[PDB]
Amino acid sequence: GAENSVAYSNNSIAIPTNFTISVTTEILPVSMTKTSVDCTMYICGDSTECSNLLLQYGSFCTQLNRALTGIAVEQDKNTQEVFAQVKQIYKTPPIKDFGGFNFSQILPDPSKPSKRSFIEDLLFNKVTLADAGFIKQYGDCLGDIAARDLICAQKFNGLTVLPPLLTDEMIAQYTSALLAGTITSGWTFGAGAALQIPFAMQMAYRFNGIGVTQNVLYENQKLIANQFNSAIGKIQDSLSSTASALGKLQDVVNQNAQALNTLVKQLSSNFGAISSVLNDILSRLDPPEAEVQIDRLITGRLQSLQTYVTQQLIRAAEIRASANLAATKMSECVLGQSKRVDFCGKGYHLMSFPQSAPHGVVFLHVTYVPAQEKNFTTAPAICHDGKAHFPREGVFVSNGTHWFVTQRNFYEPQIITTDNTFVSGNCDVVIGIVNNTVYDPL
Amino acid sequence: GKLQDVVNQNAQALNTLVKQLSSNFGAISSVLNDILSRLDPPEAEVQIDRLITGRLQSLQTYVTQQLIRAAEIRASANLAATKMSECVLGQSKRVDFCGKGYHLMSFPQSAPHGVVFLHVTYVPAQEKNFTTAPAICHDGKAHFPREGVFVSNGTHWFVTQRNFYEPQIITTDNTFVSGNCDVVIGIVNNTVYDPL
Amino acid sequence: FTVEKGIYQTSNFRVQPTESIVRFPNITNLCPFGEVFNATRFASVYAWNRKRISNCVADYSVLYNSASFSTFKCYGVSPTKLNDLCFTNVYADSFVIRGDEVRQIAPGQTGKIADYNYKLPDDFTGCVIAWNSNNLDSKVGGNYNYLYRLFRKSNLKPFERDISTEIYQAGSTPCNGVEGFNCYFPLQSYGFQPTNGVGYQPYRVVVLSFELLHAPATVCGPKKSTNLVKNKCVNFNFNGLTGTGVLTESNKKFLPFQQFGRDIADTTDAVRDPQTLEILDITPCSFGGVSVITPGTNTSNQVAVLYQDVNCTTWRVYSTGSNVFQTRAGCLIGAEHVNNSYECDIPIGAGICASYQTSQSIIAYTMSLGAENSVAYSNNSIAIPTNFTISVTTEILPVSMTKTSVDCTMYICGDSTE
Amino acid sequence: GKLQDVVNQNAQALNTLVKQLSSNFGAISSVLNDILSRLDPPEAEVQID
Ligand SMILES: *[C@@H]1O[C@H](CO)[C@@H](O[C@@H]2O[C@H](CO)[C@@H](O)[C@H](O)[C@H]2NC(C)=O)[C@H](O)[C@H]1NC(C)=O
Ligand SMILES: *[C@@H]1O[C@H](CO)[C@@H](O[C@@H]2O[C@H](CO)[C@@H](O)[C@H](O)[C@H]2NC(C)=O)[C@H](O)[C@H]1NC(C)=O
Ligand SMILES: *[C@@H]1O[C@H](CO)[C@@H](O[C@@H]2O[C@H](CO)[C@@H](O)[C@H](O)[C@H]2NC(C)=O)[C@H](O)[C@H]1NC(C)=O
Ligand SMILES: *[C@@H]1O[C@H](CO)[C@@H](O[C@@H]2O[C@H](CO)[C@@H](O)[C@H](O)[C@H]2NC(C)=O)[C@H](O)[C@H]1NC(C)=O
Ligand SMILES: *[C@@H]1O[C@H](CO)[C@@H](O[C@@H]2O[C@H](CO)[C@@H](O)[C@H](O)[C@H]2NC(C)=O)[C@H](O)[C@H]1NC(C)=O
Ligand SMILES: *[C@@H]1O[C@H](CO)[C@@H](O[C@@H]2O[C@H](CO)[C@@H](O)[C@H](O)[C@H]2NC(C)=O)[C@H](O)[C@H]1NC(C)=O
Ligand SMILES: CCCCC/C=C\C/C=C/CCCCCCCC(=O)O
Ligand SMILES: *[C@@H]1O[C@H](CO)[C@@H](O)[C@H](O)[C@H]1NC(C)=O
Ligand SMILES: *[C@@H]1O[C@H](CO)[C@@H](O)[C@H](O)[C@H]1NC(C)=O
Ligand SMILES: *[C@@H]1O[C@H](CO)[C@@H](O)[C@H](O)[C@H]1NC(C)=O
Ligand SMILES: *[C@@H]1O[C@H](CO)[C@@H](O)[C@H](O)[C@H]1NC(C)=O
Ligand SMILES: *[C@@H]1O[C@H](CO)[C@@H](O)[C@H](O)[C@H]1NC(C)=O
Ligand SMILES: *[C@@H]1O[C@H](CO)[C@@H](O)[C@H](O)[C@H]1NC(C)=O
Ligand SMILES: *[C@@H]1O[C@H](CO)[C@@H](O)[C@H](O)[C@H]1NC(C)=O
Ligand SMILES: *[C@@H]1O[C@H](CO)[C@@H](O)[C@H](O)[C@H]1NC(C)=O
Ligand SMILES: *[C@@H]1O[C@H](CO)[C@@H](O)[C@H](O)[C@H]1NC(C)=O
Ligand SMILES: *[C@@H]1O[C@H](CO)[C@@H](O)[C@H](O)[C@H]1NC(C)=O
Ligand SMILES: *[C@@H]1O[C@H](CO)[C@@H](O)[C@H](O)[C@H]1NC(C)=O
Repeated sequence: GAENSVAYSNNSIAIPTNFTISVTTEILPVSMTKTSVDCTMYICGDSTECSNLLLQYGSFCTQLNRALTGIAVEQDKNTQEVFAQVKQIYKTPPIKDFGGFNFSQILPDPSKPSKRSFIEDLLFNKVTLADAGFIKQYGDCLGDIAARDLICAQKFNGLTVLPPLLTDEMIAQYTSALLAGTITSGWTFGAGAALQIPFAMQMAYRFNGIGVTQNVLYENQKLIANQFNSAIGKIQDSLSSTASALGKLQDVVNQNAQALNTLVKQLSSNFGAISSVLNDILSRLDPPEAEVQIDRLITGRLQSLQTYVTQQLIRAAEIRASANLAATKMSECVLGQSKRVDFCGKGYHLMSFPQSAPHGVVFLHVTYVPAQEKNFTTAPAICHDGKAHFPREGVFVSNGTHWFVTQRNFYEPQIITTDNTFVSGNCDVVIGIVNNTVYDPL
Repeated sequence: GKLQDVVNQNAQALNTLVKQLSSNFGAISSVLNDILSRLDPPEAEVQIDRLITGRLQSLQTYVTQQLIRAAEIRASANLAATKMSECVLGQSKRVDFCGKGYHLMSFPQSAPHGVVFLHVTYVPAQEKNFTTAPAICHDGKAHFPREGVFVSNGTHWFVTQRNFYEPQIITTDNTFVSGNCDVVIGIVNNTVYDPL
Repeated sequence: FTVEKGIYQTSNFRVQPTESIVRFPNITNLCPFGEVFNATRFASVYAWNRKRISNCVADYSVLYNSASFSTFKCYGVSPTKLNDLCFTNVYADSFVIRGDEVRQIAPGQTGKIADYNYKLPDDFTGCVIAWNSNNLDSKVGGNYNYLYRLFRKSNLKPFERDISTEIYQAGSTPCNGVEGFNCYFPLQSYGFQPTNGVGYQPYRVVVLSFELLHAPATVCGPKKSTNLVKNKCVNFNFNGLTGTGVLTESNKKFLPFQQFGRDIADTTDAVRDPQTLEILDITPCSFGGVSVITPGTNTSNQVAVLYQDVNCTTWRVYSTGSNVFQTRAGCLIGAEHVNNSYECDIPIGAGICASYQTSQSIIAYTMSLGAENSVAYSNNSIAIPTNFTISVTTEILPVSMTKTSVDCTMYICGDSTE
Repeated sequence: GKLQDVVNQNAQALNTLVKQLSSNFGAISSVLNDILSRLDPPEAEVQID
């Protein structure tokens, strides 16, 4: 990183005079492809004798089907925990009078057949799935034999992919409900009932939550709305530019596809047998020896399945941890406001917006970042009549001739008064106290 | 059920493991005694090495599954410890971490292979529609609430705490002045009482 | 005997074959067993003969009426499958050896024959046939026309022939191709006599070398060809390669030397029909997944079946019946479609859930996401609570799981010292 | 110790892995060279697989 130094001193403080509203994108996996394996078709494809030999392994199989079923269930639980945290479906009002804040690029547009936002459409257009549909009829792979499609080769070997319980439309509807709740009711819909509030005023609260007096927002409301709209436009331009931004989600798709393709390739292995092809053994050897070679192939292919399932269980644990993190963020950033540093983006967190994505969630984190800082000379306290006056909430600064007190995160100098400071003890103990005067209102 | 499943899973794994003893793994028989009682060592040893390999693989599978479940339980236990620390020992501002609502306090209870938290939360029950304004102009000055909102019942303006309707008269000790009324959008006219 | 409420993933859908089809090259010639097994003169083992056998039918049933083999041994393939098989090329290696040397005609063997006159590959596919010839290859005064090599500088390679007759230098001194001390002739002969002991009697050995299931066949078994049936799951046999599958037309331009195609997993993709030089694709019949949706067996014995990747808007289903409808998860049979949404009970997938309602039947429906409502948002209206409730919720978390310990010896080798 | 155990565990795993080379796994010998030096390929290959 770049090397720099900070001008530290015992009587100098840097205070921001301006700020920027930034929007960051955090991408998290939530689910991964649900799989199901028919041990008989994979190991003993269309062979009754092999299946009959295989039946004494019924337990190794049923424990593999249980593990994969458990994974598929946990993928649906993960999705439900991330997106289904609101009991009711909220809808936006017909009038978008949000104080100048433009949400048209994140709220659903009713004119498309699936009520997704434009940014969500971009997300679906950057990550490319493998199945592209959960129906693949026998005639559709019967006539594509000229074509080496991977899905057909999987399905002929007992390897299938189950559809998710929650479709992209249902997830989009949940994210729409979450946006309408956060925008029209702030955090109140998370705790209990959705309590309507003007958007600008909730932003006044969000500013108070980060130590910035609400009058700053109202005075700069036009600037804040313009910075937000520009940040959203920049997010749109970024997602529209490249594709690797969502690599974290694409890798999940790729890993699952790779595992299945790898599994299919393992069928070419002999595992010590004279041939990997069951039919060549059966067509050349009589049962007493075909059975010796075949038990070996059954063992090898069962080990391959065991390896696959183990890898899927480990990845499922990885996805679950990511999904739990995503649910935590949904709860503590979208439904509330986070004081946890860098949990919901860099800066002082204001609010977040969920967007759905294939096998994942994208959070748009709106944060307050100090933009232009200044060097002021400061003091921890001022002596007046021998009394030591301290700020209740803020710091003392001087422009070189006059002492003022101001809010910590935004330069807003105030005259030193008895209603801003408090007295405790006297000036002769505290180190670095300076002399000034404190005005007493009539 | 979430706790019962753990018990069931462990019982199932052991029962499954026992059932695997009936498998031949390619051997002429799963029973060591039938091999030894029928075959002389040079061939009993060939069949037996095969059974040893198969049963060792079964154990390897069991242990791997237990390690994965143990990671699952550890993650749950770490979450439980986090809740114990930040809900029972303290008070949580983290939304929906310790139940739905605004968290007040929590109580631990033990359970077989687990912990049960009773989360006591504050939930708003009866809401009302008030007309509001971000600020009020008085003598040209813009007055803002320090902690709360401005509401009106239609004839009089009051200021009240955010999570519970408790209307107060607008005074100089409840609001603060910054700038003037001509910049802030939605400001309304009223009066601010100055205590003697 | 009890199945809990839910959806279970069961065995895929499976078509059974309807008929078997046997296809072989349209050759009617019989293999020249008489010219091999009944020959006036066999070659010597040092100069063994190699006859090519092609374009014929190998029955070997004819041999039963006259020949009686002392040994028969197939490496590679089983002796009972040879009728159900055909070969890519066949070579018959024919020679006479001494009886005690028959054991040496095998992979892995050593001796004056295995090393000096007839070595086999350790990757040998084929059959070793031997029988005694004491009443043909031996005379009174003995038969000295059968020669073997006794001295060689090194062992042979498999199927290597070394007919040379140069003088073998046993000693340190060159011999300039003359007979003398430490300079022996490498060729020696057998004295086969009708009064000689069994191990010193002549044996006639024929080695049949053949590469199976990998190239065009010309030497086929007595199996009947059948007519060809397309687009049906059948049990096929193409040049000895057996299997189950659907045979369809293909566009794979095989080269004249290619007989079979394969996938990466090494299974057969296509074959060239030996009767009509066309290429047929082999697509396994069984395909797709079947899920079973059921209330517990203590409630009802009615089930619904979801057929994944079939369409229903000659179906590949076990039973149509009534109540058949297409979902994006597959074709669901046995569940009545109800327009009303409910909370999900038995998940089906793709937004579809099922439940057992009331007269009683299984229903399928699109799941509800929660009640739909709207918020009265405006720029000057706020909702503020006037009352509150204290609620208590229960959150249950696992902390530990049963501690286990396994004695590998008792589990694997229970009460067995060995 | 919490950090030392990580180092120890990784070292232990590798050392354990090396020790597994002494196992026969049902073969006549764990040493590839002793099989190859005593058995011809058709049987050395059965033991070696
Ligand atoms: C704080 O920064 C913003 C921009 O970061 C300033 O707004 C810009 O002001 C210049 C000069 O008036 C304009 O030309 C730009 O178009 C403004 N940008 C936007 C987005 O409005 C703002 O004036 C700064 N405030 C202070 C007090 O320095
Ligand atoms: C919000 O921003 C958009 C551009 O990001 C403004 O323009 C609209 O864009 C959408 C989609 O690109 C179009 O369907 C609309 O017709 C556009 N509107 C106009 C007037 O051109 C949009 O106007 C902004 N919203 C507001 C309230 O100004
Ligand atoms: C701040 O003001 C106090 C009071 O005027 C100063 O204290 C005086 O210091 C001088 C010199 O050190 C003494 O002679 C006086 O007797 C002190 N008066 C009292 C009341 O203590 C103090 O020095 C001033 N400090 C600064 C930094 O200006
Ligand atoms: C709030 O009160 C101020 C002051 O009485 C109003 O400002 C006056 O508006 C009228 C008409 O717009 C002007 O003719 C006066 O000159 C204004 N006076 C001053 C001092 O600015 C303001 O319009 C009132 N607003 C509302 C909503 O009642
Ligand atoms: C194949 O021929 C080569 C060449 O004649 C043989 O190798 C020779 O073996 C003699 C043995 O005394 C050596 O003295 C020569 O130096 C070798 N020459 C070379 C080029 O290797 C080889 O042994 C023959 N192989 C067989 C199986 O007979
Ligand atoms: C707030 O709600 C509680 C109950 O949710 C109200 O208490 C009930 O009041 C009625 C009428 O007086 C009694 O009949 C019930 O027995 C009370 N319930 C309990 C648990 O005490 C309470 O009066 C409400 N307060 C307001 C201001 O509306
Ligand atoms: C003359 C060319 C023959 C080529 C045949 C090639 C491959 C098929 C082999 C068929 C059997 C060889 C004869 C042995 C029959 C068994 C006789 C018996 O056990 O009683
Ligand atoms: C504050 O002072 C230091 C050194 O005196 C200087 O490097 C720094 O740039 C100053 N800050 C600003 C905002 O100019
Ligand atoms: C400090 O601020 C006061 C208040 O406006 C001003 O009068 C004074 O000139 C300023 N001094 C400097 C050095 O900026
Ligand atoms: C602050 O630092 C300067 C220089 O290091 C020193 O001269 C001055 O006395 C210090 N003041 C205090 C209050 O420490
Ligand atoms: C608030 O007003 C809206 C529409 O004006 C109404 O639907 C809602 O019920 C009102 N709130 C209450 C608590 O009555
Ligand atoms: C608003 O509250 C005041 C204070 O009690 C009351 O005098 C007035 O009548 C109320 N108006 C309405 C419309 O409720
Ligand atoms: C509030 O909204 C109403 C209707 O949309 C409009 O007439 C009124 O002028 C708006 N007021 C402000 C301050 O935006
Ligand atoms: C082999 O010879 C015997 C007797 O000469 C004869 O009966 C038999 O048919 C012959 N075999 C064949 C295949 O011609
Ligand atoms: C018989 O063989 C010839 C090849 O010479 C082939 O054309 C013909 O189709 C075969 N018979 C049948 C019934 O296929
Ligand atoms: C099944 O239903 C019967 C009622 O006929 C009930 O007694 C039994 O406990 C139930 N068992 C399960 C596992 O649901
Ligand atoms: C096949 O199913 C799809 C839905 O998966 C449907 O849109 C299509 O129309 C169906 N095919 C026919 C011929 O109806
Ligand atoms: C469901 O609604 C569709 C049209 O909305 C109608 O055609 C169909 O008959 C309805 N079915 C039932 C069972 O009400």
